Amino acid sequence: GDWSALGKLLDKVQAYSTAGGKVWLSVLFIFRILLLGTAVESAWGDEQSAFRCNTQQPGCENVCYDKSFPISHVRFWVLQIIFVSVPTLLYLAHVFYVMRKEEKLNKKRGGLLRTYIISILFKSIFEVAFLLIQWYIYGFSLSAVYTCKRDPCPHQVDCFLSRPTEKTIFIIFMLVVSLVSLALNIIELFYVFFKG
Amino acid sequence: GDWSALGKLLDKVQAYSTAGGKVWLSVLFIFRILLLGTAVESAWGDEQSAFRCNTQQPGCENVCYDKSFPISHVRFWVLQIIFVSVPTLLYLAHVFYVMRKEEKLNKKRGGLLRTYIISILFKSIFEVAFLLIQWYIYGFSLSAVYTCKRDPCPHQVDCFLSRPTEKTIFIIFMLVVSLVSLALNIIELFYVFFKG
Amino acid sequence: GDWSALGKLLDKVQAYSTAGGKVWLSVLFIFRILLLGTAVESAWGDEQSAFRCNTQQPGCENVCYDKSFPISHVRFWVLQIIFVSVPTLLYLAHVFYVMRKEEKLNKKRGGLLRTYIISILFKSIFEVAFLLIQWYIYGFSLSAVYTCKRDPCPHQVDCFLSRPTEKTIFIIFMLVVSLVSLALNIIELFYVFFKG
Amino acid sequence: GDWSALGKLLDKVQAYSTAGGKVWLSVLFIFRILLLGTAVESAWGDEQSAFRCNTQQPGCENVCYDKSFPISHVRFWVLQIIFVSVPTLLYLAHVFYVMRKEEKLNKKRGGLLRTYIISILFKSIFEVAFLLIQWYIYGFSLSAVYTCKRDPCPHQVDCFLSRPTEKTIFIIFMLVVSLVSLALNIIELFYVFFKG
Amino acid sequence: GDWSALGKLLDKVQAYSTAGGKVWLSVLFIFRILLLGTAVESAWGDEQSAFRCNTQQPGCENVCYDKSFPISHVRFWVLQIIFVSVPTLLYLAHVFYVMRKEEKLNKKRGGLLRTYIISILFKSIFEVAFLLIQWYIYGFSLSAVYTCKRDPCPHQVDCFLSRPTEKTIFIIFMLVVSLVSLALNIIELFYVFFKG
Amino acid sequence: GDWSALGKLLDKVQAYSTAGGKVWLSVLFIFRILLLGTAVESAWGDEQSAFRCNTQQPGCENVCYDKSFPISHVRFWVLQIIFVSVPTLLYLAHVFYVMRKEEKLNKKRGGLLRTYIISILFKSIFEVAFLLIQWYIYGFSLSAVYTCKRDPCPHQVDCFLSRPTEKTIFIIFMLVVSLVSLALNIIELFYVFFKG
Repeated sequence: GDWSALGKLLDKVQAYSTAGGKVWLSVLFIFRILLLGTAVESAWGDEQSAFRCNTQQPGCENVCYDKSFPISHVRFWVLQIIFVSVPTLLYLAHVFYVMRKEEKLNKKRGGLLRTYIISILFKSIFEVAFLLIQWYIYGFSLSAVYTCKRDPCPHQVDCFLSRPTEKTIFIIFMLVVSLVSLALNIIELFYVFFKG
Repeated sequence: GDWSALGKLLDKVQAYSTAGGKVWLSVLFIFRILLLGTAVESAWGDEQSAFRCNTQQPGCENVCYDKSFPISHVRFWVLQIIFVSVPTLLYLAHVFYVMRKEEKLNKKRGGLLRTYIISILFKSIFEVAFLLIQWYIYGFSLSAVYTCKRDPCPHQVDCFLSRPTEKTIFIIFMLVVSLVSLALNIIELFYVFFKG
Repeated sequence: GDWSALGKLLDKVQAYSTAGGKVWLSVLFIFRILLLGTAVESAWGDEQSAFRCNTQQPGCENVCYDKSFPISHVRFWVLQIIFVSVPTLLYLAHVFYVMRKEEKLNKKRGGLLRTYIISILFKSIFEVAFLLIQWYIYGFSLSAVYTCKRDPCPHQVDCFLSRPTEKTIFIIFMLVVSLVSLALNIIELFYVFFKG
Repeated sequence: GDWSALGKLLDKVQAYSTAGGKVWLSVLFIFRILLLGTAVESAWGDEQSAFRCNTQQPGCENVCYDKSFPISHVRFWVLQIIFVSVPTLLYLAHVFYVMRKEEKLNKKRGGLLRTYIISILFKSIFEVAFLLIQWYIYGFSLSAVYTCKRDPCPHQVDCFLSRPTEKTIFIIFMLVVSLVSLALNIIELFYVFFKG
Repeated sequence: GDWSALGKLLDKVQAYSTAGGKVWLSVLFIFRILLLGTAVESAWGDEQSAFRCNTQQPGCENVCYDKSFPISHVRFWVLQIIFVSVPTLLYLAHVFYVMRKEEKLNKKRGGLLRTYIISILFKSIFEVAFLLIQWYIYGFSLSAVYTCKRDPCPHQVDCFLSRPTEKTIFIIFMLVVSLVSLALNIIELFYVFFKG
Repeated sequence: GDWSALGKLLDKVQAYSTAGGKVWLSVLFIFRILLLGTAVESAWGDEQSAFRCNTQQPGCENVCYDKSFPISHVRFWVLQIIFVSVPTLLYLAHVFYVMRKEEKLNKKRGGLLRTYIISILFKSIFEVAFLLIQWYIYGFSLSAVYTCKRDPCPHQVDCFLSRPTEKTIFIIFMLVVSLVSLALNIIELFYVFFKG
């Protein structure tokens, strides 16, 4: 019978947001987490043990793999999804302490407002900033044959990837769900801008 | 003593459905999840480490495996079962907020109806759409010997799969349970169409 | 203090059964689950990585293993134990909804009877049907040397299994516990037949 | 506040036992489970991948390993500890149903006695029966070099085990704790025999 | 309804701290734990199985790897994060016992103050001490080629690392979050110094 | 609201102990468990797969490894930490039964005293006994090159260990925390000796 303490808190945090934004944001988060957590991380299991190159020089594989993948995609998306959800839990833990400060007082405009919109700006700024770095570094497709020109390897070598087609589909999926989570925060911003 | 809050919610969501549909839908979901979760994912463990080909050209195995399996079946069925259950949890989280909006009012026809049938349509549309893509891409059987004609391999090579017979039975099982989940949603649609 | 809602449900489901059947069925289920879950699945770990054959033809091992094991025993027993316990949870979820339908009425013979005996028939029919297929396909012992006559292998090859003696004991154990679970359902059927 | 239902049940089951037997039996069970569950099962990890033999005949290792270990010790002790604790949970689930049968009556000598002593006999009979089979099959020590005389191997081969010294200490530990659990049940039997 | 016992304890422990320090310390802890727990420990999986050296002398790899990595970074950061959070849980368990000692009394300045500031000093001293050792031992970057001059290897050998670029980014991240956790404890110290 | 039953039990068990011993014993236990459970057991993962020796005789590695490590350190410390915490949980389960025996009486000096000090003696005796065996068997450092003189190997062989430097630091850490847990039990003994 002690679960009525949460119905205050979840209603107080969403006090300025529309009804069509609360459910759509919540479902895409669980969707993102499950798709990241059961399907795609097994695809990136043998990312180094299956990477083979066409040479005899010892150590050529270690450097020609490292030039191709300065970071993996599954560790990139975790770094993305943590930075995206930091400001929401910040706002959540802040509102709890503010409610605790006023709860102590009554028995024994613009205060929380600006903090909300600033967090909604920062969530979208981080999202578009992570999209730009992925556009700059990797691209949005993966070829099957890579050409490597590092040391200690000789002149030019060919290396063959591991599942170049299965990774492309999840690349496009994580592009699309990130674009939708950006586009919906834009609408949530314009809904609270146009009230007054 | 705080479990009576769920007896409202589970009764309010199924308010238009028949009694013979609630138990049959619920059992097949748990059946699907357990069969996906303990039996078949261990069969697809060594899907690449056991794939062998009859050649000496380095990198021929990596491309001749990738042409055969543009996506695996166990990652395909997870993508299927998430898209199938997205609209039900959407409807569930929507009804909670609508009940919260009216719960605040009384102490201090066609509204939810159309949203129900639209979700039941979308669940079946997604199911038949995923069946058609599986019919187009793979088939419904797996031979033991594959013939591969890609580059950098020479003219034509033979590759031998891993467990071609054990995968066929689970292919047919996931065909049958998907067909039954389609066929039962059809009856649930026709039951609510023919009232008026 | 909200656990008295389960004492109604567990008493209502077993209303026609004897006292000596409820405890014996419940203990063998937990016994089956634990013996399947901690002991025997580690024996079947290296079922393919330890399978070796006496040839040089590439791909001969992949087909000569697949002919010997069209399905594994641990995936067979999971498919058995799910099909065995489907009708009991079906009856359980049905009785909950029937109790919910009559619980709403009083404040604001043969109904459940036939459904019980039909489920008890189906549980035994599935059990004897799975025993017959195992008797037809595999046998009840495993030799140490298999002789294989498939393609692309030449005339006849010898393959050596992995732990032929440790699997036989668990084969006999899963035979015995299945026979006891069959034989006890027979007595539960004859106890309710001979009342009237 | 619903935890007072267990204080009836744990007091009713131990109604004939001494105070110095309840704590000593309970501690050795947890000790057995933890020592089986975190320490010794990692020692038996590479029991087949580290087993090497001094021959070139293919398949000689598979049969010469199987003759040496018709069952492993960690799967033997699980089969032991399940059979040991079956009668206690049988008695426990029986007493619950008997209490439920009499709980329904009062508001709206020798009965449980014999069942107790019979279970205490069976627990010790199973314990000494499992000790005798281990004494007959394996011994109580493991040498480092095994000599194997099976087919298809030639005349006599030498095989070298994996950790022959680390397994001996846990063999002696599981001997000692089993002997103590036998010896204490003997005292619990003689304590209830000599009352009258 | 028994969760009001924690609202006393979490308010009593933070009685001298500012409001802008409680949320920022709490978020960085969860951030540190998750980034340590799901992303970076998979990068350090194949730290020895992928380490290759350009020699034929047996055992040269074992010593030339060990000279390069006297401890790994992921085991270093766990040793850091335990020593950092020891004094906070010490203070927490101390305040519970002091509250229990005074709770027994009333029905049937500088006491806790000094213990707080001493713990806040020790947390920062440990943090800067761990930063100095990492600055002394390793550096803050990792080259791709190491030169090794130990025994039993001959004159000088070259060894090639595993992912020299992916580790550098997490090195810089764990530098930055540690520097921020140091810099914020400095402000928390100066806030309580300048009151009086 | 049923958590007040534990505040009796945790206060009754520590009735003779000082306030500065309860928190320090409790923190070192959690410290020991976590350091054993997440950091050091991954270091001892490849303890046999990375052990290499400089010979061609088959089976020489299996015996020359076994002579060097008659037991591993991580299995030694688990055997230590179970034997250390057996008497405390024995005393804990004993006090519960004694409280249950007197709880039944009142509504419908030296008793527990000696049992406390005897357990505190046994905890320290076991601790110093395990330190002496580790001092006798292994030492407190690990060299990088081992010299082995067993059969079936020839005259003398060299074997190279796996991480000789990373294990030494955790050896010294588990020495230090064990010495502190000994030294603090000595003070707890002298505190209760000198009362009277």
